[PDB]
Amino acid sequence: HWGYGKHNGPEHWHKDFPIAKGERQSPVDIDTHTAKYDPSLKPLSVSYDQATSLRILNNGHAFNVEFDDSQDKAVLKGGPLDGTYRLIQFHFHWGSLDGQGSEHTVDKKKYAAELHLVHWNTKYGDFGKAVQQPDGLAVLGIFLKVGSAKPGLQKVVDVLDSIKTKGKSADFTNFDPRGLLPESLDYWTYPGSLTTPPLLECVTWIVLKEPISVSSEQVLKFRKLNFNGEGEPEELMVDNWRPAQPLKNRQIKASFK
Ligand SMILES: O=C(O)Cc1cccc([N+](=O)[O-])c1
Ligand code: NI
Ligand code: NI
Repeated sequence: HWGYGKHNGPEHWHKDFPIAKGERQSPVDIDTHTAKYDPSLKPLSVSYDQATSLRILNNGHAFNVEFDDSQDKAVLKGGPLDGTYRLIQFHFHWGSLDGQGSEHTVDKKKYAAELHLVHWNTKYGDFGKAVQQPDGLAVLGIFLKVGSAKPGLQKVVDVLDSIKTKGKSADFTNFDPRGLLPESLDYWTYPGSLTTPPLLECVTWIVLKEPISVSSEQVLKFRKLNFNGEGEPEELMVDNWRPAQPLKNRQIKASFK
């Protein structure tokens, strides 16, 4: 019974999942001065025109916006990737305060939140099989800073009161994830892992350099969510970020100079 507390948080996970101390764990600090610009990198193709959102779920550690991944409707290709990656869900990680919440850091800077768009490699046929492979997933990571409102986020924010507690879901159709992307697709990339148990080392991370801006009011609404189930004592869903892990023998590549 893992979580983010003193007694069951990141620092304990290794007892259940020894891979926590592995060679390609995420997140990491992105040292912008040491990331090397890579000309091998093919351009990033995000093709979200046909995306079909289905549902939003409070899974007890975050909320997930789920997509129909039964066809190539919302796909990521190019960049560091070989082949086609289908969108399955997005989620966020966030803090109790505006000064923390992101998982990746940039020259040690923590953002207020981080958006993760999770995609699986179609050559493996389904998500469950893909997470067993070193190239199974591609996660597009976007930092959130507090400032102006993000209009394309509001639809997510307003349904959160209907999924307050663990296990609640709501229909969430017709949501366009393009409205959560910054202007530029410049990125850093490196090989890593999921950042919750089971911590599988199956992710090619693609972290965008340009943050999106959300309002204070928008982030506040994330912090009203609950880790607990209905009828259990209230524990606010905040600080659901794993801290930076050792880079070990990895290189972070930049798509830009
Ligand atoms: O890395 C995370 O935010 C945790 C996580 C946990 C389980 C599945 C996930 N996913 O990528 O569908 C992500
Ligand atoms: Ni458990
Ligand atoms: Ni994540």
